[PDB]
Amino acid sequence: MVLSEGEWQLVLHVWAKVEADVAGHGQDILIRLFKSHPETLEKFDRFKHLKTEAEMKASEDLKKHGVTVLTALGAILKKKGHHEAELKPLAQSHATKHKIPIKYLEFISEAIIHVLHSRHPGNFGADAQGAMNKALELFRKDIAAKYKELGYQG
Ligand code: HEM
Repeated sequence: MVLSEGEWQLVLHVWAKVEADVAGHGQDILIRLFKSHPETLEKFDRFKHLKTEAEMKASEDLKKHGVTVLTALGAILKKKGHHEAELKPLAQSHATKHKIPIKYLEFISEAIIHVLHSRHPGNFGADAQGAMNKALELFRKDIAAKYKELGYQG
C-alpha cells in the first residue's frame, strides 16, 4: 500500500500539533490504551503495578516512555513510507524481546486516533483521520511482514 502526498500532509499537519506537547499526548494515548485493553499492561513489568488512572498520570516513568514511543513513531511517519531502517530494530525488539502481538499494535493505533480526535478536532476531520489510519495500517503491515522474517508474527 502507498499513501498519497496529500494524505501524508494531513498526517504530518496534525502530528505537528502533537509535537507541541509530546509528553502530554503520550500520557493520554498510553492511558487510553491501558484502560481500554488492560491486558496490554501485562507486557510492562515496570507498569504492571499501576492500579488506577491517577497512578498512571502521576507516573514519571510512564510519561517518559510515552515520549519515547511518540518520538519513535514520529520519526517513522516523517519518513513518509521510507521507514525500513527505522523498522528493523523496532520489530526485532518487539517480536523477540517484548513479544507484542499485532493485535496490540491495532489497539494503540486505536488509542492514537481517539486522542487526536479529542484534542485536535479542527485538524482531525474525516479526511485527516482516514489518512492517519492508512499511515498506521501501513506501519502495522510492514511490522507484521518483519515479524514473519524474524520468526514471530504475533
Ligand atoms: C505503535 C508504536 C509503538 C512504538 C513506535 C513503540 C516503540 C517503543 C520504543 C522506541 C521502545 C524503546 C526500546 C525498545 O525497542 O524496546 C519500546 C519499548 C517497549 N515497548 Fe513499544 N512501541 C509501540 C507499541 C508497543 C505495544 C503495543 C506494546 C505493548 C502492549 C509495546 C511494548 C513495549 C515494551 C514492553 C517495551 C519495553 C519497556 C521497558 O523499557 O521495560 N510497544 N517501544
